[PDB]
Amino acid sequence: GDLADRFAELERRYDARLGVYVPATGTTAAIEYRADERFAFCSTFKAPLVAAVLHQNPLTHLDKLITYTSDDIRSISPVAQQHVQTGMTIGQLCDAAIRYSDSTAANLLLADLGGPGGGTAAFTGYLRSLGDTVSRLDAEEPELNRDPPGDERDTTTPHAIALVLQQLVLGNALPPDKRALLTDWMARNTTGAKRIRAGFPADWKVIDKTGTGDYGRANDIAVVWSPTGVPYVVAVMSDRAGGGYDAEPREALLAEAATCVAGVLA
Ligand SMILES: *C(=O)/C=C/N[C@@H](C(=O)O)C(C)(C)S(=O)O
Repeated sequence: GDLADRFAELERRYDARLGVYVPATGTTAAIEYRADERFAFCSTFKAPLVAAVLHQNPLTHLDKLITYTSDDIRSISPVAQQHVQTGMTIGQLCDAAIRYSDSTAANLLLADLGGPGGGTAAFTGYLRSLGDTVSRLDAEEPELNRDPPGDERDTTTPHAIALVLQQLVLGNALPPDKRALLTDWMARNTTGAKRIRAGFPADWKVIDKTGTGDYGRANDIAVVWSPTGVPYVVAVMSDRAGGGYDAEPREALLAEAATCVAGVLA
């Protein structure tokens, strides 16, 4: 059989472009499909963004209260838009940015990193520090979701983002306590039930961060644990750019790609 043929069939059936990377392990081959092609990050950047903030600061920094106004609310901020009066701590922002894809939380965390482009250069530099020379973040939320196809701004590749997530969750890019916090936030994500999680059987643990955007963009980056506790990183990226800027993102495409991946990792 050829798994690449089955990913090509998903592309045909969904009128989509699919990218997949599952890093090789001591026990498994890599899975790679369009893995070095660029795809918009969309909100998947929020996971390494939280890592960047954790990396740059002592854990006491999670208790720092960030204040902001209703004018700071960006598409879409399910948690921050209910705490304009109280503010939110850096830790609460990390929680919201990963678990609810909260865009104001991510923009405040970008600002916390500092520097030109409201933290986007800093974020890109953090990925460079992890050995990623391809990915780049150029815009804040929500504009980073809306670049036209072929524009390299705000893109990564499945290969790059998978190896970033590998280093962050399974590897030693972060000290183990900071790594635990990232992992726990991804483990309690609320936005991913219909994506990678939908493709892995219920006895596999799934932690993830989604992204969605223009041109039918739908992404999910996950770490999965088998029922025997063996971890894998699964990066699935998709768009439907042939359909135009308002092409519908298709979560099912990601669930079915994940099902094909689960099939070979079983
Ligand atoms: C992270 O993936 C954020 C995505 N945001 C977009 C989405 O499709 O959910 C919008 C449409 C909220 S943003 O206005 O592009």
